[PDB]
Amino acid sequence: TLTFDHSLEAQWTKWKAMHNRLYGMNEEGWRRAVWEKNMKMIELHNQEYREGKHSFTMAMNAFGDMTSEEFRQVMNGFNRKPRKGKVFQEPLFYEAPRSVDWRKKGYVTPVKNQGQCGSSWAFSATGALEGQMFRKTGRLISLSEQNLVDCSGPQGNEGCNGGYMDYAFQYVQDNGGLDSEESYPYEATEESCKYNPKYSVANDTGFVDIPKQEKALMKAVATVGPISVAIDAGHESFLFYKEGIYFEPDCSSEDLDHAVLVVGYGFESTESNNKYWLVKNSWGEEWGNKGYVKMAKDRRNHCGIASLASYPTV
Ligand SMILES: [Cl-]
Ligand SMILES: [Cl-]
Ligand SMILES: [Cl-]
Ligand code: NA
Ligand code: NA
Ligand code: NA
Ligand code: NA
Ligand code: NA
Repeated sequence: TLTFDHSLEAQWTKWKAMHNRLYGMNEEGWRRAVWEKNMKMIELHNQEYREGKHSFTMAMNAFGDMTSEEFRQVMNGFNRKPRKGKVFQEPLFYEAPRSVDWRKKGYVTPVKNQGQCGSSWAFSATGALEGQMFRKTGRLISLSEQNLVDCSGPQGNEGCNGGYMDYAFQYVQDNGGLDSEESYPYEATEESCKYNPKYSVANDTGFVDIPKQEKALMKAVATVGPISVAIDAGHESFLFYKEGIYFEPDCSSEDLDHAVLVVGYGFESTESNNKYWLVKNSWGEEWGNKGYVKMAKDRRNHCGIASLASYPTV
């Protein structure tokens, strides 16, 4: 789609080089038009942010030239049977703190990147299990999402098409283990099961589903550790989120399409609409705030953060 703002040429050339992009002549043209449309969308949003019209900023990242089909590959197809897990019982007399950050306590591995594969359910599951294994042993070991992708078909998952964290937790229970990231590295595609129990570094005894309430989620995060959740991530504002508390008016509490990990919660030093969930994504460190997003908290289950929350028991 020819016609380009050539004042973006230097940024476009740099962006292509930073993201290993090289196009023939026809593809160069329309990819550049998609990227420029997004650049201008981001720049306008941020201008509006500087005028106090949004709670968060946006930034160009690795999604800048993608088409709809490519976005869908980074979105979870999810097949929602009744949930089955044990029900989380709120500890009434535990006093949850005003702020939690499990990263700072050693529960959380570095940010990963699911690539062009609908495997966020697997990253969410490994993140929750990484946290529970650490709480149990004091050993932080990155776990194999590829193991889950290749092997948990029987439990109901569909590899890069999508899956559920509870199905992943069920697989680890049935299977008696899960291999380490180091032994079973991630390939961003579905392949034959290669689980080797000699390299298993995790186990689980089941899983717990949290009631669909932000209060219950807050108490779960405070008392358990990181929690697997699913959200409505299907908006440009999230795809190119940079910093701040994310609040998207068009967000749904019911229609979820992407799994993430809640590792904490807190508040901004200004005035209470100032609370947030601390959320680890699986879109690499280039996305968001070094791979993290602050999601609006206590704003009527914004983006469904409490609608599909669970954790494994170990
Ligand atoms: Cl600190
Ligand atoms: Cl450690
Ligand atoms: Cl509920
Ligand atoms: Na601007
Ligand atoms: Na640690
Ligand atoms: Na990464
Ligand atoms: Na910013
Ligand atoms: Na900034």
